[PDB]
Amino acid sequence: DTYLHETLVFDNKLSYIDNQRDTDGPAILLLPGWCHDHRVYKYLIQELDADFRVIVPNWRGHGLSPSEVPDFGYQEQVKDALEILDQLGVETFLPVSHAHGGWVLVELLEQAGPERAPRGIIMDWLMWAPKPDFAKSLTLLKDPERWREGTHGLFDVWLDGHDEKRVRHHLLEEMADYGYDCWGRSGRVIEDAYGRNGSPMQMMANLTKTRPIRHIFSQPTEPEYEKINSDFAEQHPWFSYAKLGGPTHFPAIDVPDRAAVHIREFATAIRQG
Ligand SMILES: Cc1cc(=O)c2ccccc2[nH]1
Repeated sequence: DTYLHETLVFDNKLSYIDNQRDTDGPAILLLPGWCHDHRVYKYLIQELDADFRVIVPNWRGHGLSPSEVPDFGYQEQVKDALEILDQLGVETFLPVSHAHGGWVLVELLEQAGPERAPRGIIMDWLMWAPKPDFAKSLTLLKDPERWREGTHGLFDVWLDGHDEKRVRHHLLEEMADYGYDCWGRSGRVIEDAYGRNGSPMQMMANLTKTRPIRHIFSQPTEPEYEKINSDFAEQHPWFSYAKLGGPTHFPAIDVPDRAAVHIREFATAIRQG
């Protein structure tokens, strides 16, 4: 893309998107999950490009040229993200995560605090502790013999029986270059994240400074999942959610206009005070 840069972050050379838009705050920080990169956000960036500064960091070993790197977790993702923001001179930002990029977002809210990071948006992030099928998927990702079997089972869950051309292209072309080094790590880090923090809902409730957070999601589609979101929102005045009714796990790809309007609402709320 026209906006892709590379910088040295501590020991590692990381790629990142920066449209270097000169405009009012806040900056929109789009956080990828595990074993994909800024390509997941190409449609969402087009929705936001004109009106906001947009930054998308890629994690260690992530990007157009994936590589083997030493083991790292979401704490390093957070430091890598802040170091890129410091280099760029960004003060105030609205972070937006996909799936297990949420662990990075919630820890980023904690470390950055509510003046720099007054709100956050989490997209399609499993709010409950792993149910058997997802727990099984993580087990296979960590298996050096069965990791691709793991990825195939997740792609099935993510597409949810849809022939969704753009999402299939992301999973089968834009993620094809990621290996056991990434997918194995993703299994290990996510399993440890739930084990250590209990759940995304526990981790958000545990913030020193609670702030406005919206969960926007298309799946899981079952009423039981909507109910845990409604029960959390009813108990926590700062928490909201919207079911986007997109076909796949990837609303940034399949309903980028819908994601964008939630992000614009939060950016507008920050600008008013
Ligand atoms: C791209 C992406 C989405 C996910 O939900 C996920 C789940 C487990 C491991 C890695 C992952 N990576």
